[PDB]
Amino acid sequence: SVFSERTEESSAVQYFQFYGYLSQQQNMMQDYVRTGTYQRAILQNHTDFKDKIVLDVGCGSGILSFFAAQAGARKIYAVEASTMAQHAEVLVKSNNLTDRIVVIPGKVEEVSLPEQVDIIISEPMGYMLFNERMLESYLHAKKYLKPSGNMFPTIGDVHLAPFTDEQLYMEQFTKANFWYQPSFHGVDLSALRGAAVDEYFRQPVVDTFDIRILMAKSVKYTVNFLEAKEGDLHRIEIPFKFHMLHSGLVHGLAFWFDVAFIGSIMTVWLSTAPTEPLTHWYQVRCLFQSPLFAKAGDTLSGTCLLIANKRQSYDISIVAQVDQTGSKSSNLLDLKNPFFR
Amino acid sequence: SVFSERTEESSAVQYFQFYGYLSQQQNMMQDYVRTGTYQRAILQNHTDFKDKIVLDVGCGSGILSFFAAQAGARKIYAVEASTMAQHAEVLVKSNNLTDRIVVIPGKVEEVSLPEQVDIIISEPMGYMLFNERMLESYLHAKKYLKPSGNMFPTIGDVHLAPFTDEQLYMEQFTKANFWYQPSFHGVDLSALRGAAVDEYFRQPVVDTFDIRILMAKSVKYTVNFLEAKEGDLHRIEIPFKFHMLHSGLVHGLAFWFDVAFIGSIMTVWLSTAPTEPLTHWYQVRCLFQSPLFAKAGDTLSGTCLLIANKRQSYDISIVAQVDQTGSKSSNLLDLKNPFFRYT
Amino acid sequence: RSVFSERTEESSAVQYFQFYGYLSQQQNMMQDYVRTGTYQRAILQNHTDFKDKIVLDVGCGSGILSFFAAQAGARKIYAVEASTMAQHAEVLVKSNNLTDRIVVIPGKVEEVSLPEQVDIIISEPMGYMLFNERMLESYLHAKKYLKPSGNMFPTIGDVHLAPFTDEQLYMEQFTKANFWYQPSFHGVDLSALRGAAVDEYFRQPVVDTFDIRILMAKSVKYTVNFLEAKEGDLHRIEIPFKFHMLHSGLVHGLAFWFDVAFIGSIMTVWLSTAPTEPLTHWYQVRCLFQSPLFAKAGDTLSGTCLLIANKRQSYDISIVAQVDQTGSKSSNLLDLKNPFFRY
Amino acid sequence: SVFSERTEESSAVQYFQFYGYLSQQQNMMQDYVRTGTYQRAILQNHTDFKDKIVLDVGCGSGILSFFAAQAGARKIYAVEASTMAQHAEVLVKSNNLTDRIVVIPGKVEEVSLPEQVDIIISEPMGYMLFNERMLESYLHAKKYLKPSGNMFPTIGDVHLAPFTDEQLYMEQFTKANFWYQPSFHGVDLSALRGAAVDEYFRQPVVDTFDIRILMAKSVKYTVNFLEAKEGDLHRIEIPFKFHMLHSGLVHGLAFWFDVAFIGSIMTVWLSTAPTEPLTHWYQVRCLFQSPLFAKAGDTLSGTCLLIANKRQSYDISIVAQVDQTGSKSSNLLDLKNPFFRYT
Ligand SMILES: Nc1ncnc2c1ncn2[C@@H]1O[C@H](CSCC[C@H](N)C(=O)O)[C@@H](O)[C@H]1O
Ligand SMILES: Nc1ncnc2c1ncn2[C@@H]1O[C@H](CSCC[C@H](N)C(=O)O)[C@@H](O)[C@H]1O
Ligand SMILES: Nc1ncnc2c1ncn2[C@@H]1O[C@H](CSCC[C@H](N)C(=O)O)[C@@H](O)[C@H]1O
Ligand SMILES: Nc1ncnc2c1ncn2[C@@H]1O[C@H](CSCC[C@H](N)C(=O)O)[C@@H](O)[C@H]1O
Repeated sequence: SVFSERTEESSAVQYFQFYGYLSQQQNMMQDYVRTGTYQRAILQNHTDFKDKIVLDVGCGSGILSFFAAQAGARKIYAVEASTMAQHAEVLVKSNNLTDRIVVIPGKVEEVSLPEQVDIIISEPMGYMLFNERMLESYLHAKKYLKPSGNMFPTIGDVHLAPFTDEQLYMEQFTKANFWYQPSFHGVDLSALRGAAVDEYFRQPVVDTFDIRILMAKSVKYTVNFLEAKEGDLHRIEIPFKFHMLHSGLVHGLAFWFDVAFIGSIMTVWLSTAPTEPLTHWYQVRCLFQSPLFAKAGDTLSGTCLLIANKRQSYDISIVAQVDQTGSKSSNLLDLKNPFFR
Repeated sequence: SVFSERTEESSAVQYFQFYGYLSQQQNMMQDYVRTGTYQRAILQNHTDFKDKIVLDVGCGSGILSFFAAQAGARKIYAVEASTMAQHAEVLVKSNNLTDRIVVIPGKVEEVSLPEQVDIIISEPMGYMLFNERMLESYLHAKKYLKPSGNMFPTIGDVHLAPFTDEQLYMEQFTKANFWYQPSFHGVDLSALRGAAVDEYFRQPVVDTFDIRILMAKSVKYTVNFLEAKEGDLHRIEIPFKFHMLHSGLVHGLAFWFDVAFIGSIMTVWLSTAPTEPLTHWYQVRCLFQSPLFAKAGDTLSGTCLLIANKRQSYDISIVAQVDQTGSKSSNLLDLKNPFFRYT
Repeated sequence: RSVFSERTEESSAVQYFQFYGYLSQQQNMMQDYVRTGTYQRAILQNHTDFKDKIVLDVGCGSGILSFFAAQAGARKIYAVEASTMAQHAEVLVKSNNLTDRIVVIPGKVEEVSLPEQVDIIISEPMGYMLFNERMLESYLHAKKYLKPSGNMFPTIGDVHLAPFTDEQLYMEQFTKANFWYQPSFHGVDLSALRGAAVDEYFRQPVVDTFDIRILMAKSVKYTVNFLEAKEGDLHRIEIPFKFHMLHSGLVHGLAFWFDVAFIGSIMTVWLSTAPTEPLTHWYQVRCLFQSPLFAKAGDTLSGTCLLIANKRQSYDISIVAQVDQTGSKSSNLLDLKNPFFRY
Repeated sequence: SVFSERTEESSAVQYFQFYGYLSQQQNMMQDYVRTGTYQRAILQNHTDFKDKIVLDVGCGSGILSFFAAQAGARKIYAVEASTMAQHAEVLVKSNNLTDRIVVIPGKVEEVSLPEQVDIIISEPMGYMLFNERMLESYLHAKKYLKPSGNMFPTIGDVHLAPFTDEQLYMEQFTKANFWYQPSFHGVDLSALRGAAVDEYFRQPVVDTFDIRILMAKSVKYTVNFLEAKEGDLHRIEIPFKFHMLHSGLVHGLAFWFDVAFIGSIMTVWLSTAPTEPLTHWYQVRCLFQSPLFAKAGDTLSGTCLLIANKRQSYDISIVAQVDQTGSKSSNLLDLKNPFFRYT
């Protein structure tokens, strides 16, 4: 199947075991911004659901399917590959919605649906939008979408911006500096200092921060889920040109994302921006091993290259240069292994 | 191999990926109690190493092998199955010990070692001593040990003691009761509350605690690594009879462990007890489904049965009863997926 | 031919005596009230050691100590000064009507001819970490003019050293060096010099003061007796130390200060630059390890601080320190002539 | 050599020791205005470098030579007399430019270059442009310049303007009046007050200031590096006639400088004016011993005479008079020892 061909079994085992825990489903459900904004997107656009056929990709507890049922959907196919599928069925029955929500256990790349659907709903967003590679499952599911059918969410915007944060940089460098020791219990570790810096700086930093650390207006990269093919997400090239608003050290790039539910009645946005209330996605920062100095008015140009890997994540390459000085940084990050700060 | 036969590949992949991180090796190395005590055990028993042949099972960074070298070992075979083996090789070279330390990449169950050794060293201990099932690799390695040989550590003691912790017990329900509401954004979640409770109780709790929650002297189960066969660790039956020192509600069993290095000069102990400075192993607590009331002077008797599984861990079966009242409780827990509660 | 020129590069000496030829630098020392007031107290409280005696003031600067000796009743004071300040001292002697008692002799004390032997030598020859500037050798050299029965003011000098923890200072210095880790400074890869940069920054002793709570063990004391010592004794100063750690943590280096004692006939007067005492223009001095050492309370930190005199009127400092229980060792080289004034 | 003949060894030793520190090179490199403007001048005039032969006089770290290489230079001879030369060589190798950059250790007055060059680059500017006398080394290097050749920078403009700053002027006496006391620890210091005043006024003041303290449009003195000979810088006579824009007391002259890189594509300016972002050169102020009252519309005429000395600096003589009143003041300053006032 498309899923198995792009995924190491070890990764998939761990992945679906994770989502098989009620505590993890609870953790997502209790993100009120997320869950509440999905409910608002679906109910405020009830006409996009009324008497329609719906596909919920990765239904987990079933919560989004219940929202579709509230909005008047005729039939909702709720596809879920983890053992959580059986718990969703328990809820469908206990909520007397067996006539409207049909749980389909399995991977959306592998199951058979009885009919085409009018609209697909999902919450496939990971850290930095793309982690977990579930957007590919979401896009894959369009094989079941009627022509002119809709996608909720409809588009995704990734935002990137340069930041200054000496404390974070030193925090990571300090951890790496353990391997600088020439006599740890009598052992010279220093030959590994380079490998250690590489490893620590390969970790994207997941937390939030004060917006005043951003040194330029963000650059936007948009994925249109109505138009995109899953293949489009195997190699994501994001060029950027920042006009520096402040002088200082650029320690790296900060990432966040918005998704929009573009319904018939209104467009509803779910944002993970640092200007907005915190979600369980927080924000993500990719550190440079060495910061770049820029003055206000300079331009910081480069590319963020995301290569999907078989562990359901991405290999991140960031290259950035201050155009006026040729000061350049290149970095490699492993999105699967973030530092939760 | 013996390893592959007892381990699901997925588990092994994740396991050795974990130890391939310098950050995880560092985490262990910076546990000063652990690393310092190993060093002390090896150096203070230098006559057990001087001019000897040594096997380091799962050498990681190589640190214990460097200690064996500090103690004068003639030759050290350092076996390591994760990619960390290449970093250990770098350190052996940079510390000018290529004549003394040989890194062997691979599983100790699978590699070829050329000769028998005088002593095996290893740090194979997991949570509750047995988690990760690496003690079996350690014992397996005795195929390379001379009959007169030694094991460092030489013995391992797992300690169990009953505890009272009302807040810990109540917490499970507080979390599970998320599901006990009729209209979460319009949805009745209550049908899943029992399943949520069950899930939380299946998780051993990793953190530390005030020793004043302990209600009796611990019961000790000793593995003698010189005498034990790896097969001895597939099923570990730990009967216990606690002589209650305090009256109250027993909410479960607390676990910790000690290991001893029994050398020619002295015995050195490494302890993860809650009476000792904290280590990266913390301690482990397993809840009963229902607390048991016990009076000071009562006896709390039963069994903790640890059944090895192919996820490099154990299923923990606990049965306990107050002998004087006949009140009984049990739990079955999954050690592979503990709840890390520590703050 | 002179002892001074034989041990001193001309460049260093020119700069050195130019520095002290400035009235502003003399003013700076004079306005150190602890220093100047304590010298005055030492001399006046021991006036019977000066009354009707012959005095040599080694490096008189403005003449201030010679004026104190005159206040204490000295019969004749030879005030030797090699910088152009000698001419300003002469002006003050005349304007204070002390021409019959204070005789300024311009030149280096190693090179001038004095008319008679003296009863007592006074000087302020102490530099940073006591020994910087190597003026203590000039002070000791001057003993060729001292009567067998003679005294030295100050009489002894105590150097104190203690381990300290200060993550912020360490990080502050490393941050400066990290400039040289850049792979693309305006397009230029600087990183090949990162090692040289770290060495250079960490070679700088840090002159400032600090909270005594950063100290992790009781100080070790090294005493120089100026009555007994010979010049040659200061070419190589070896200070062994063994610290009993009172606190657990990272040792980022050794902190240094010094006391001198004026051992007079009436009383002993102490001038201290300790961090427990009011600040002086000597502040205190800290020598960083390039890599900190972890120690727990009860551990011992042992090693040697070796000072090798150099021709730039200072010392090459080698500090080697080891945590005895673990063999964790740090070795560092500092250039005392060029400290980082952080205050 | 020309260098040794004009420089006291003592000065030269200290001077090249200073530039041998990576931290000092770093200090200059991190002056973004300076470094960035050099890079811009070189890169925006790439046709002056593309496939050309270049001489870098005093390359330090090598940074300007790397800029010349970025601009496409065929060959760059990078001359450096301090031990920094060894580090520059490390950078040339690590940046894979050994085929294009040749580091030549030594003084430019003493080394041999294998061929003539098309363009000379340097950053030889000191305080008030001329301090350090490195401009003479820059001009000396033209012995290697082709008749076709260019100089980057091409011209240097020193600007001078009268300023009012009552607080700066009064500060000198506040400091000097330390000596105006009859009993400093019993000593009458007053006889040295005049010498102290003289000493403070002999120091040019390095810092920055509000442009509103300037009382007239600056007068400019231009050195054309294409045309000037070394000898032209031994005696620099700068006549001035200021037309006062503001009425008030003139406390002295403020100095700054600009350099221009006059390339084939464009002229690029590097300015240290008080109207521009600050550089590590700040600005320099020389006080008059006595301020001069001038009315708006009055003229302040005189001369600033800079006499080179063998300490790689200048003796500054300033004489000024208000033409309408005949009120006159002067000062003699020592540029080698400025007072760094900036905070
Ligand atoms: N290819 C795939 N096919 C089916 N389910 C998948 C899948 N990839 C991920 N999933 C499931 O998708 C869910 C993502 S978490 C979102 C859960 C729920 N829709 C909510 O919004 O609360 C998980 O339960 C995961 O097991
Ligand atoms: N069967 C096996 N064969 C070889 N190495 C193994 C193994 N089981 C576990 N390991 C390795 O054993 C190590 C356990 S962690 C101990 C590391 C190091 N000896 C120290 O004391 O710091 C890990 O690096 C793990 O990869
Ligand atoms: N070898 C030497 N011979 C003579 N003077 C020397 C000397 N070495 C140092 N000096 C002088 O000693 C002085 C040290 S500073 C102390 C000055 C003064 N005695 C006071 O206590 O305030 C300086 O003026 C310095 O020039
Ligand atoms: N006569 C001379 N010959 C060679 N190098 C000299 C010199 N006079 C000064 N220098 C060197 O010139 C440098 C001046 S500082 C400028 C350094 C570098 N070009 C930069 O722009 O960053 C110092 O390193 C100093 O040692």
